Amino acid sequence: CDAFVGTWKLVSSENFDDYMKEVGVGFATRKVAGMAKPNMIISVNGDVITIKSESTFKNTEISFILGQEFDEVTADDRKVKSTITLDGGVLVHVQKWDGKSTTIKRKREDDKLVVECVMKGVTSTRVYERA
Ligand SMILES: Cc1c(Cl)cccc1OCc1cc(=O)n2nc(-c3ccccc3)nc2[nH]1
Repeated sequence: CDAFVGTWKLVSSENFDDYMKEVGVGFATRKVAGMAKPNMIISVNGDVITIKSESTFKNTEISFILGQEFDEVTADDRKVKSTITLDGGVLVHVQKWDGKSTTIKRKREDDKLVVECVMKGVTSTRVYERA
């Protein structure tokens, strides 16, 4: 995961409100979450990867081993079963809850870390650069 490790700042967002709607996030949480622009930190220690926020909305921190399911409480307070794998150089994060599923892909492209959040047919793209 070397090219992912670091501190990343949000530079652009498209369709994130629509993504959150499709996920089922309520109005007030969408408004506050949509404004929040924390930097996102990826660190690695051995086989354990950590993804952490620093948010004005809600701080989060997940630690995991690739391929191994874990419990995650998302920023919008869903309790999900998550699995994150590294597929062709892309981190692929699947969240399962209440019979539903969403996938978040994170990939390096040029000097960007591009996050693609997909819920059914809705995709949001959020672009980060090194802080
Ligand atoms: C905030 C939120 C709500 Cl309320 C609801 C559903 C999904 C959400 O976030 C999903 C989501 C949005 C986003 O901007 N990022 N940025 C990263 C990222 C960027 C660089 C390095 C590591 C991780 N991961 C995500 N995941």
